[PDB]
Amino acid sequence: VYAQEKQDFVQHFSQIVRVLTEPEIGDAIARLKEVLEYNAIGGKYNRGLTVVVAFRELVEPRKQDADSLQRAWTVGWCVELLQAFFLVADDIMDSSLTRRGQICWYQKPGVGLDAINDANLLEACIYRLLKLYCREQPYYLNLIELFLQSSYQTEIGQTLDLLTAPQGNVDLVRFTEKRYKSIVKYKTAFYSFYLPIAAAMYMAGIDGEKEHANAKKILLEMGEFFQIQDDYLDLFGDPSVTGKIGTDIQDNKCSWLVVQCLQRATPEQYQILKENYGQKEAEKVARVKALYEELDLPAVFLQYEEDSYSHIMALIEQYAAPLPPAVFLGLARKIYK
Amino acid sequence: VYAQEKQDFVQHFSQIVRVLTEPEIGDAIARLKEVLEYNAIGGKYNRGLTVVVAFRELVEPRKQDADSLQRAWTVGWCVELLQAFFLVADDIMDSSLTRRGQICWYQKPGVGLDAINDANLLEACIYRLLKLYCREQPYYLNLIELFLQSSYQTEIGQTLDLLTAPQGNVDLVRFTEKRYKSIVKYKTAFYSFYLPIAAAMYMAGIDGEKEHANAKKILLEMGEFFQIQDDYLDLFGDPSVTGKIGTDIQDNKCSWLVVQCLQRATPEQYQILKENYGQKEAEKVARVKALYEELDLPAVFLQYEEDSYSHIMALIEQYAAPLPPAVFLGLARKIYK
Ligand SMILES: O=P(O)(O)C(O)(Cc1cnc2ccccn12)P(=O)(O)O
Ligand SMILES: O=P(O)(O)C(O)(Cc1cnc2ccccn12)P(=O)(O)O
Ligand SMILES: [Mg+2]
Ligand SMILES: [Mg+2]
Ligand SMILES: [Mg+2]
Ligand SMILES: [Mg+2]
Ligand SMILES: [Mg+2]
Ligand SMILES: [Mg+2]
Repeated sequence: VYAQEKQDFVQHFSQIVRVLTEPEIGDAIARLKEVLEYNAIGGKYNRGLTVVVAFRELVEPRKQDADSLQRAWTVGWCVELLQAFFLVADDIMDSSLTRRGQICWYQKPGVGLDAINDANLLEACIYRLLKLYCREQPYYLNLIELFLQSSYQTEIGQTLDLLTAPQGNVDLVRFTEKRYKSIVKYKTAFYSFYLPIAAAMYMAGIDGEKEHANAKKILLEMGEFFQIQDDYLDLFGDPSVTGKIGTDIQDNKCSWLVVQCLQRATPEQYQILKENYGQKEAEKVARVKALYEELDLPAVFLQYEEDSYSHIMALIEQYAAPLPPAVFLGLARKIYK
Repeated sequence: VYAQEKQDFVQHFSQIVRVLTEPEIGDAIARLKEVLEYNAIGGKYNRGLTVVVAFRELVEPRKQDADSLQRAWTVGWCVELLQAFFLVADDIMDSSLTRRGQICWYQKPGVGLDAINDANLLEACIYRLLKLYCREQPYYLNLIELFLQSSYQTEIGQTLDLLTAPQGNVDLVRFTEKRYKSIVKYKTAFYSFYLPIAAAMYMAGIDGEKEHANAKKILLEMGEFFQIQDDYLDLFGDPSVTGKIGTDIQDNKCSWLVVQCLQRATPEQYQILKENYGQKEAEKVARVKALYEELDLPAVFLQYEEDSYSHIMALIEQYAAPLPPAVFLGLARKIYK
């Protein structure tokens, strides 16, 4: 229901790029186009697609005219651009090497820290598109405020991520479950699943407070799992599938893995972790990975995935209504594949 | 009329910081407070003050109640935060050393490229304040759109700045007057003088298109001069007054000085510039400065300042009405001091 809506979502990028790219600022426009083409393309588009899919499912098909549907694709593309803005900056700050199957933008010869302003431009495009396509709609300001507030929450999460993961500075006692859950709520949960569903809600005239809170209850939990998965895949994923080289151990991250490791470790295993975590030497990173395997963390992850799936399902049963459960079911099929 | 309104503008920062700083995200809130205190303080506050001053001058004193005035200080503080967000990022990208009399935030031990997310947070605070204080006002959306569009224009200017000034890559023929004027229009003119005056207009219910275009005609020119001055002061200013070490020559910038140099230089002077521009060696930078002095660029700047002042004055006579000319006069007194 996604799979049979992509290529058309993806096909529309060319039109997104064309309107954003319409004499003195020509060189700047040409660089924006480069930035958009390198950084908003090559991922799974599940976040932008979710706006489109949910919009079809929430709006009476008789309001689903040609212009309404165009606004849906645009707002979905807005969500993709929000992602792109954050990832460009996140790769700089995480010292990452590849993303989406190619070198990180900032690693490109001749880009480097210019990418900071490139990221800002991507953000700015969100609001340019919103004005261009949605300014006359009753939900215009709901959407603006949703994107801005989603960004604020994400940056507060990015702040906790980076605080709790200081370079050169082991301190494993920081890395707790309570801490972990807060980081990922803010850095991932809001802008990943709440944002795109909430956007389609607003566009559908569903603006109730209580209805947004109920959608949250499900979507924030989905987002938590998705970040736990992302952390597991950072060490245990195949870079040719994920499209990126993992950095969590060297970056001293409060990864779900290091939290689960800490819950399990013998005092002697503690010392091996502390001696080897947070450092750039492949040797030391390999030692951490072998401790994690010693501790059967891959099996612990597979069990958590099953229990989290059942949990999200429980939550859909409690909280979906009066929204079509398919809204939440489609999404959950996509993330727990 | 500024001078006798500062300390009260400045005094209000403590309240700005307090509301933005009101359990899981505590560490992140504490870091936001640090960021705000380091980066939004220690400048001249002329941009934020202009919102306050212009608001008093445009709004009938009987609408100027306690809440209206509080909104004015807040929106002025919004303009200061926009500045702060841009400068934090600009210092990274310009490889700068000091700002406002202290080391650049990103140069702080233990900050570094975390400052990218700190800058984003500063941006986000703009819109948090707008919601907190202005959400019920008829000009709420005018203001949001003004700040967002001001940011977009500034980032397009930052894009031209950085394109035209590539590291390691002399090409002096890029550095033209036409090019220069476009860079500075976008990177400085909009968010420096148009923004704060326009904000006070909107808050005063002055939302006419034509009235905003007329205010622009004056304010965009003021902003151009202000950037020409900034460039002159980069090489010829006293760092204990400006509060910052200059980087333009080493950063290979399309500075007004290098443009004026190029207009004047003997073919042999051309080669000295080309041989020495855009490089980190103090020796080579000193050679550029001595060419500029050879060419009497300080005298050329002083003459341009006088002619630009007379021009802006001409423009105030043409375009101020029906706004109080004092709006524009106060500002011009402050910048051509
Ligand atoms: O690098 P990835 O792709 O593994 C990563 O997942 C990227 C990520 C997660 N949440 C955010 C929020 C803002 C910017 C990037 N974000 P992580 O959090 O692990 O850096
Ligand atoms: O570093 P300064 O203070 O000399 C500088 O004037 C800073 C500056 C001017 N215009 C902008 C726009 C966005 C961010 C910074 N901006 P410059 O343009 O010369 O970098
Ligand atoms: Mg990260
Ligand atoms: Mg990352
Ligand atoms: Mg990751
Ligand atoms: Mg600059
Ligand atoms: Mg600079
Ligand atoms: Mg400068």
